[PDB]
Amino acid sequence: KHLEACLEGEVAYQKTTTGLEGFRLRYQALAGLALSEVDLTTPFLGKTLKAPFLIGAMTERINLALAEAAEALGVGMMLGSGRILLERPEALRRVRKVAPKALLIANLGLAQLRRYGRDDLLRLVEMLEADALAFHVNPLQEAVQRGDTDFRGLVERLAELLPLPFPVMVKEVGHGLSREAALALRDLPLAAVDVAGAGGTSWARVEEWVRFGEVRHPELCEIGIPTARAILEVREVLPHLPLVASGGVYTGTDGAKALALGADLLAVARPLLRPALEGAERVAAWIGDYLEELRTALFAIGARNPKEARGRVERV
Amino acid sequence: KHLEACLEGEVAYQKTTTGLEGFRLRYQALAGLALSEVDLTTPFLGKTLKAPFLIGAMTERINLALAEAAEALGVGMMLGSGRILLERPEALRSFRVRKVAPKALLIANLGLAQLRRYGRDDLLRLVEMLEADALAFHVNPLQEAVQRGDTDFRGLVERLAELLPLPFPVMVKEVGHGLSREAALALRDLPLAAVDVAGAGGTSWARVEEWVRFGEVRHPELCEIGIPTARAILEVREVLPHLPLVASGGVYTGTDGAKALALGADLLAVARPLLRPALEGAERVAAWIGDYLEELRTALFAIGARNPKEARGRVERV
Amino acid sequence: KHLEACLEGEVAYQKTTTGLEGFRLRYQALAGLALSEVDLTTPFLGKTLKAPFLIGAMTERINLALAEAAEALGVGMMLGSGRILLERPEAVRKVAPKALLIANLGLAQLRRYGRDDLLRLVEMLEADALAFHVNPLQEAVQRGDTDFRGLVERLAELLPLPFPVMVKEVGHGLSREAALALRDLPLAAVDVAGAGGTSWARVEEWVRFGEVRHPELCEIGIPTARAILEVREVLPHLPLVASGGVYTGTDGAKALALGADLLAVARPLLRPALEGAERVAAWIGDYLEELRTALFAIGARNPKEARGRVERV
Amino acid sequence: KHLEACLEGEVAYQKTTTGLEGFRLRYQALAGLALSEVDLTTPFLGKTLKAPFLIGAMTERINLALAEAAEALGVGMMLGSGRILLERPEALRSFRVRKVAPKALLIANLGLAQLRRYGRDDLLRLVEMLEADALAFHVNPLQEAVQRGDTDFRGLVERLAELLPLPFPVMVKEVGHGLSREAALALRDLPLAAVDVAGAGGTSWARVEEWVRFGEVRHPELCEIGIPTARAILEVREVLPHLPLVASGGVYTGTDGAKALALGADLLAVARPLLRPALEGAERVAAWIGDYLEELRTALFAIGARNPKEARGRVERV
Ligand SMILES: Cc1cc2nc3c(=O)[nH]c(=O)nc-3n(C[C@H](O)[C@H](O)[C@H](O)COP(=O)(O)O)c2cc1C
Ligand SMILES: Cc1cc2nc3c(=O)[nH]c(=O)nc-3n(C[C@H](O)[C@H](O)[C@H](O)COP(=O)(O)O)c2cc1C
Ligand SMILES: Cc1cc2nc3c(=O)[nH]c(=O)nc-3n(C[C@H](O)[C@H](O)[C@H](O)COP(=O)(O)O)c2cc1C
Ligand SMILES: Cc1cc2nc3c(=O)[nH]c(=O)nc-3n(C[C@H](O)[C@H](O)[C@H](O)COP(=O)(O)O)c2cc1C
Repeated sequence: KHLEACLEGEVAYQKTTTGLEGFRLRYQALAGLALSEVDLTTPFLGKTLKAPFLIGAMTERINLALAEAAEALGVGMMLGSGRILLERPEALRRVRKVAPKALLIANLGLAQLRRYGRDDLLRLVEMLEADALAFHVNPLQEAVQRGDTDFRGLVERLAELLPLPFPVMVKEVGHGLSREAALALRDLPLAAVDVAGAGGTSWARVEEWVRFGEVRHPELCEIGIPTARAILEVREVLPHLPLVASGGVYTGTDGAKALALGADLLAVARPLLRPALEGAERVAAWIGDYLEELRTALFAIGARNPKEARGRVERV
Repeated sequence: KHLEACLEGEVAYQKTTTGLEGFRLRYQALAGLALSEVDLTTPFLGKTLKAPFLIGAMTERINLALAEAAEALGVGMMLGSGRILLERPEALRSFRVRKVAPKALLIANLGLAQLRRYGRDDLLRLVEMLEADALAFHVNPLQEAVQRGDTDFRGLVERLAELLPLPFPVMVKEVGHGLSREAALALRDLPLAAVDVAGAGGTSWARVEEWVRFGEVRHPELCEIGIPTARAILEVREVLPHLPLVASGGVYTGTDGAKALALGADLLAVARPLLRPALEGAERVAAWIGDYLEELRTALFAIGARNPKEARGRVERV
Repeated sequence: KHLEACLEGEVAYQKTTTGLEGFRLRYQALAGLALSEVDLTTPFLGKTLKAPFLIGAMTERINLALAEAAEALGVGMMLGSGRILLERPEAVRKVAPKALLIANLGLAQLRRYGRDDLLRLVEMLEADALAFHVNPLQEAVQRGDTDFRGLVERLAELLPLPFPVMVKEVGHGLSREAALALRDLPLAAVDVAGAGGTSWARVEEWVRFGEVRHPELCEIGIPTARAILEVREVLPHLPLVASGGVYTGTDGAKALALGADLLAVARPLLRPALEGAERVAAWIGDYLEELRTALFAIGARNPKEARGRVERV
Repeated sequence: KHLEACLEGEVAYQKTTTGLEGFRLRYQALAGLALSEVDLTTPFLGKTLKAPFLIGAMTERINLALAEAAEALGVGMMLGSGRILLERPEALRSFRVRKVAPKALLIANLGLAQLRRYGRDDLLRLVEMLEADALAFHVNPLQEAVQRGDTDFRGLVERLAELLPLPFPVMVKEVGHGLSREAALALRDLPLAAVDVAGAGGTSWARVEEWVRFGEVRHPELCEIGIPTARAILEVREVLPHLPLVASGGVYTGTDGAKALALGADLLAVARPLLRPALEGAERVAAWIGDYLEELRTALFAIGARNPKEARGRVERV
């Protein structure tokens, strides 16, 4: 569906980048620490993850694979647009069968707050038996896919539905959250921001690859906040909220770089998707590769753990 | 034979860019607005437009194609130069245009330098001949000198200044070698309605010119001389904090539109890219303008700007 | 192996670069001096060389060729790791009587080694100094012993030794903070061995996979030019070797220009080592005359005199 | 000779550049001046050139081409190294060049190294043997090294220092690896008439030297040591505010000519590229040259400058 674009099309950004190639890892030959004691263990949205990683949201055989990998690996998982479920409740025909203990994030999209209402959300979130809810905010994509294009007053509605019984994050989808995105999110009691930055998959470009099987407006589709900038920007404003770096953060090294710009967890999506198509055990491989690298990067930089990486980079 | 060249010759600047690509549109995911409510409507030169846009000067089936789209669309049109017009008034049967474009925005074209030859009266005769809403003198030394033109530009600002405020409103433009902060300085009193900065990055009139005079570009470098558009807008805006600014010079996509507006332009203007379109005629033109205009709207919306004045500021250095 | 990785595989850094190419030999046309008068002679680690230069650690037909060239041209040599030698004690100073042989251990071996073995290693081999190489990133990638806990402090006590000792990376470079860690220790030198040349992490991947599976990880490093710079703000006077793809004399000279007392090349010295001793010197002598000329062209009478003579391109 | 190195080698810098691509000409649409009044006339080393050009020092039938072109065109010219002449007593006669070029400004050159073995009195001799107008000593350590030629620049500048104010004017020039700021400081006291900063970015004498020895460049990187031209003009100017500077070395196009001019040069010089016209001879060298000046003029006209000196500062860092 979109599935065909992510899999088949040149949907990756063609000119913007995460910006992380702009930073270089401060390498610490004499840090006198031991691979050994670089500890990926990171708590998130109230479950203790085994490394600071979320399989990032994608859109029913695919999820099952990720879901098992998530379990096997003590990573976390966001869970496509539950958009359908909010008036098709037995399209829950759903992932906790293969993933009891894993951290599930249900994900929704701020816009849906305009049809649905608190209950609908408590009901979604338990429908999926998730641990938290991601609202995805996504104007460009939406604009581009000639889709529901009204983000007007979304934040107030979020604002007032607030401190919901489960954790809530706002994320973007890869055209990224700005400084001012964040000033808006500023005291909504959210549990997490996913900055979902520019650099990897462009939803814009995706959307158009569906409309025209090619990208008519290469350039619009590059609109966005390159992940590194977004981390930097968002953190500067929310010192305390846990930041998810996602958006073209496709290698664990890049991951560390991300961590070092002050982020907290990493998330991947499009790259995870093909593996997703040959089952967990494979996905599982991909992810644990990323963390094996990550660990190593963190070790190279003298960080004993993902939080200890803030600062450990300089402008290439 | 510039027409044959704009179409056949690689007359776009080869090494200079509008430098619009130095600039990141400051995308706002929680800008909190309805795309539905982003409003391109711009009042320009005493009329009112659907977009902040003008098709820009060319030089006359093409002319008709363009003026159609301009009427169809709620956008503006710089007529190509009526030098010939002034010269051969009978020949006056091209800018019929007004016929395919009754209420549209026609801007009359001339070239600051013709003012060595024409006067208040010749100007109005041009404006009426043409029946069009304003007059834009394009200044262009480097295009000139290359043309092996005439290429005396002394006193032109003041010759113009003194035949100031006319009947119709009046704008100064370049041909996309662009206007520097000092051009703008020179224009600081001249009661102009607009200034279009027409910077480098797009079609290099010098490069054109030579591709005519040789069918190749002999002095490549000479022909990248210019103030790149993003820079010119920037520049011309500090001098002229308010007077409307057109921004043209390979501002060939809606998104660069936005960047350009972001950096301080009030309107944008495409020319050469319209040319080929104005072969397959009027229809195809608007598909091109229309598309741009939509691209601009989304961008503007992605940037979190309700309408075009609202992007002043929404951009930053790559 | 590691060997034919360095030979067959593109193990050179693919993205990170030494940074030397971002520095301009401050040239000086009216420097006013004589090329004959430019003097490569440098005293290093209690001996004296005809050049500020070392052949670098490699991994006993090649060692022979190299060490030969070290005796002919009158330059340093760093022996490949004598880990094995410690291990299987019954297993080359005779090809190079009075040359500067620097013995190579590996900072992490102090995990199982102590002074005596250090001493024994220096002796069996016949050597003026001990250079301990540190390299976690290389290690971690070659899934290894990779406990680097307490290394410096261990060295620091086990130090003030009966010879010159030097610390040394392997091509991922030493940072301002590494130097810091080594600040207090009575070291004779540090060779900063920076990124931009051979990536020891690209080597170990090419060994595990014949490809570099994790490109990015393996570019992690401190580029040579900067390591010189950083190491040097910290260690204002200690001798410094600048190695890590300082593969031409002109770079030699910038390296020396940024803060280096001397230079050291390796991977590119290895193909010449295959064919043998002659060629090794044909290559170094050549480098050495490139360096003298450049040293000359920036108006530096001798290598001490190039500190200064460079700028951000 | 060396000849088809400069004819057939890749002897052009491969990586360092002139620097002039760093600079952007601040194009002035409304400078309001007239091609017409941009005047190349620039006096130099005593005689008045018709433009700020010197045909660069090169190396005997080639010399007659340039020399003539020189006259026709009003430009200066370095004769190549009086080398042989002053101790292979030889010719008036040969290379020449004054029979085919009477009025033209002829700079004769020599190379600070011969000061080692030529006496003040050998120099006056050379100069009139040649019937030249001034003397340029080229200083050229790096070339010299690469070439395994005479390598001893020890105390050449006091040698120049003591035998100074000579009857003809006298410039120090390098050859394309450029003079530094500190080069300049050494020249600061000598009563020179000019410097030719001769910078990196055009023809690399090391790569030349090397292409002789080896038919290829064995040490690319050496051969690139050098002060790029633009940096040399900035740097040398900063220290001899008053001396006429020749920007040469890579300044292969009037546009870059202007760029140099505006980085604070006064004169401009070309060699390597002049060399092959020098082979099809004097009339199409003229072509070359006059074209470069026809471009100089245009860019100067773009820039708002009425003459070469007025270009100073009329550039910005792109
Ligand atoms: C098939 C597929 C489906 C996706 N569906 C969603 C979605 O429903 N909501 C969302 O926010 N992001 C979706 N994404 C993208 C990621 O969640 C995320 O926005 C990311 O930042 C883009 O990919 P990358 O970060 O791994 O480069 C999808 C991606 C793919 C490949
Ligand atoms: C065929 C053609 C004819 C043109 N004629 C004129 C003209 O008569 N007067 C003028 O001021 N500009 C003329 N222009 C150029 C535009 O107004 C403007 O300089 C522009 O920035 C060049 O193309 P761009 O805007 O898409 O790069 C012409 C352009 C073309 C392509
Ligand atoms: C074949 C080979 C073998 C090596 N063996 C060792 C070794 O045993 N111990 C060590 O510390 N370094 C060893 N090195 C590291 C070099 O000293 C190192 O690559 C240098 O500081 C920078 O690399 P460059 O030669 O690319 O300048 C070896 C290198 C090569 C190429
Ligand atoms: C064929 C040729 C011969 C040359 N001969 C001399 C020479 O005898 N003496 C000298 O000082 N420079 C000589 N030059 C160099 C130029 O005079 C000058 O310094 C210049 O900067 C190098 O070429 P370019 O500037 O035109 O790139 C020669 C150049 C060429 C191309």
